Amino acid sequence: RTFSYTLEDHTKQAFGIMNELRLSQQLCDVTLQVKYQDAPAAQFMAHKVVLASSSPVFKAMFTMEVVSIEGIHPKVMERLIEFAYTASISMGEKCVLHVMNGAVMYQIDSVVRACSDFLVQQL
Amino acid sequence: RTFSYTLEDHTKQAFGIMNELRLSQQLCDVTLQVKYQDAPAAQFMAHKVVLASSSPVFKAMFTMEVVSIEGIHPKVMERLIEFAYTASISMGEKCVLHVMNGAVMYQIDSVVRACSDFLVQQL
Ligand SMILES: *[C@H]1C(C#N)=C(O)[C@@H](C)[C@@H]2CCc3c(OC)nc(C)nc3[C@@]12C
Ligand SMILES: *[C@H]1C(C#N)=C(O)[C@@H](C)[C@@H]2CCc3c(OC)nc(C)nc3[C@@]12C
Repeated sequence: RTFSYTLEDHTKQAFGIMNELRLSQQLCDVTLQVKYQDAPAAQFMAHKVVLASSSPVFKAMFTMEVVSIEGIHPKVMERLIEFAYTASISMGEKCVLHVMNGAVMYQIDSVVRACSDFLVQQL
Repeated sequence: RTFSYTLEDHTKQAFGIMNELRLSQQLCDVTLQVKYQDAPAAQFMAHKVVLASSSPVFKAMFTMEVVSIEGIHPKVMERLIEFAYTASISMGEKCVLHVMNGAVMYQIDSVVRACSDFLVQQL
């Protein structure tokens, strides 16, 4: 006989700690330098493996590093990184399209679908 | 108004990819060198942030690095790393105690409790 065990919300709890570590800027191996039209420059520290596990684009990119990012608004990038680390994303009704464009850019299909589904309803 | 969205099994899916990356030995930043009485030496590559998010002991340790580990059987370490990356652990009925001792050593309380609860029933 063999004993087997599964903790249901382990992944959720471990992501909570992973998110904590990102805010404390601990164990981070990538710094995203985001520049975009008009908007001020911004830096976001993260863990390559966490981003990679949420975005095929990020996974391709990585398989301390400073990465220059263009063509995406810093606040959009912020919301997508937050999604990677928390499984949740929120945005103002009037910017749903902008977030979708970032999501499409980094192939985060669930966010893409969600924004699309919402925008279809808005007409 | 603000749009908000949550993907339920995102963390589970992202851990699946994180587990994939570990097996492919990609993005890894720690190599655990495990030596124990009689048993042959073993190496385990992992991501510091993933272990850290499952074990307070690992979190303390980290906040490519080779780490020497003693006092724990390699197959026990293997099962705990697998738990960190999959939320699931299995062991032969006759070794539940050994896994518990590793779990206690690395303060993975859910595994500890599970093994304890099972061993209490076994008497
Ligand atoms: C619109 C908005 C609202 N309300 C948000 O929730 C964030 C996510 C948006 C960031 C991107 C953006 C851009 O990018 C070009 N332009 C405008 C006019 N507004 C937004 C935000 C602030
Ligand atoms: C016992 C066992 C079974 N059946 C397992 O499932 C694994 C996890 C054990 C690893 C540790 C261990 C030790 O460690 C000192 N000693 C013995 C005799 N057996 C085990 C395993 C193989």
